[PDB]
Amino acid sequence: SNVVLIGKKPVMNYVLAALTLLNQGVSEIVIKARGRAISKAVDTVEIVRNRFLPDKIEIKEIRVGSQVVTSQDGRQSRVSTIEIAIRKK
Amino acid sequence: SNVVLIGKKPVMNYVLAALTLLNQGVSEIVIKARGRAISKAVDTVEIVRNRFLPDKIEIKEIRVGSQVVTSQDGRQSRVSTIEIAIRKK
Repeated sequence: SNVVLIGKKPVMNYVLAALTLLNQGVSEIVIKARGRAISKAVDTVEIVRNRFLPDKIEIKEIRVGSQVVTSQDGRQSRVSTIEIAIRKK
Repeated sequence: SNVVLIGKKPVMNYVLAALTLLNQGVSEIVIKARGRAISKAVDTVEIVRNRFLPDKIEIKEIRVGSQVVTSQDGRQSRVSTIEIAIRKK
């Protein structure tokens, strides 16, 4: 895969999922998140490139967007999204 | 100035601050935010470029980072940051 979707789980979960990938051959991953989890998506990247692989990781690209979603009622609503692709420097 | 710092105020405040700038000669602004407000910084940009100036605005650049801050105790702590620069297409 190589995609880490930020969910409702505590940050450490994702920085671990993230490190596991990298420190395992994978040279590039993509942190994806939407809604309020967007905050956590950046937190995940900073923690990764900061207290775990400082100087060995670079942000290759960052995309922000909106995605229409269908709620339980069947009603449409949109949420913001972020995509942070990073790779071993 | 041309910088819109996302604070604790409701989104509309910032999308208005943002539109006011643009729809007023300013062709490029920078949405800055840190911490949990990062979510709202994207929400602000999407709402702006979506239900207000669709097709007339483009993301010129997005930077994510960390910033060490000094708390009340005088203790140091860092928070994630985001910088979304956008300009009239």
